[PDB]
Amino acid sequence: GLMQFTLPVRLCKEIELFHFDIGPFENMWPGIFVYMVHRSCGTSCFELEKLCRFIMSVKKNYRRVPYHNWKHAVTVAHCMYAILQNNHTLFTDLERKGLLIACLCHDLDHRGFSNSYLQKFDHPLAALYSTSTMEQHHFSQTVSILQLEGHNIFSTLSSSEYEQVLEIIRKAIIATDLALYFGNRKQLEEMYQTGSLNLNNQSHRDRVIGLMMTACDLCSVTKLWPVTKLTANDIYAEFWAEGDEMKKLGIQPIPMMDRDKKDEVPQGQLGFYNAVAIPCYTTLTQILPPTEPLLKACRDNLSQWEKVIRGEE
Ligand SMILES: Cn1cc(-c2ccccc2)nc1/C=C/c1cccc(N2CCOCC2)n1
Ligand SMILES: [Mg+2]
Ligand SMILES: [Zn+2]
Repeated sequence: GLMQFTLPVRLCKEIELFHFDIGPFENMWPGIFVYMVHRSCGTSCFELEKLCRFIMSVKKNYRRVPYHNWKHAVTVAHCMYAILQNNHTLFTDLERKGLLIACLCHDLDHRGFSNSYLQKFDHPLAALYSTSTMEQHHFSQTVSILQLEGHNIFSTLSSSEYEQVLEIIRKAIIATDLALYFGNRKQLEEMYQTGSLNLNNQSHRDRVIGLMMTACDLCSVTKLWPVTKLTANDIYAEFWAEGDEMKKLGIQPIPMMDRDKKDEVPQGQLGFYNAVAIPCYTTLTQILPPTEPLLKACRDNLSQWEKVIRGEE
């Protein structure tokens, strides 16, 4: 009951900043997540015995892939922790409970391949889920783990609170499908600008939580340049692997996934910052002003890619 998690001083301070990197010590990641739940939600939100069992089963169902791994799950949950802590009073008790879990679970049993690769390969999951294929799978794996004996961290929610929380987690996980991001942000843009944005409107909250999910999922672009750059190598290691598998099925992959076209990575990151990242954190900053540091860090990293291209690194 009175058993707090405490971190060393540097982590205890830096974990509160948007740009915190959880470090290379894997055995500290579970404790970092519990720390964030206890301050985001309270020491009462979950039974520690059950949360600890849930965390370790979720860890087990992330694979040893270069990018879409247990480290990303925890990184994405920390960005959400930063947003919730900088926006205390905008979020219900159930929302704070659901979103940290949604973030930890959002990429469960990822194999390092896109929805396109599953469809061109004709993977069973592409027949079971025609759109947001991996994301429907990740939500499904979440429900599985929640139903293992001793793993129901929501046991003490009422029947109806329970259904609300699994509904928050479902929409939050589905929204991590970047194919859905573009129109979600366009609608959030029109609503903010025409002044129709209304946080008491459930379908509006849903959109805003969805943009938060894209923001946390993409938060590698909001770290210190050396974290941003080194993470870019991990994400390209998956893409180039998928490119290799595209060629094995007899399909020229897009340049993004073609390891022969590595030269063009700096320009490809530029397009991505301009077309996805900057717009994402811009609309998030307009809706939730305290998330401006994510926009500011993203702009700094855009400038760092501009320098790579100009031969200054
Ligand atoms: C859109 N595009 C095009 C190219 C490219 C590269 C080389 C040759 C030709 C084209 N490359 C990107 C970018 C990919 C990409 C996609 C999703 C996330 C992400 N980041 C980087 C690391 O941390 C989190 C988000 N980057
Ligand atoms: Mg994903
Ligand atoms: Zn992800």
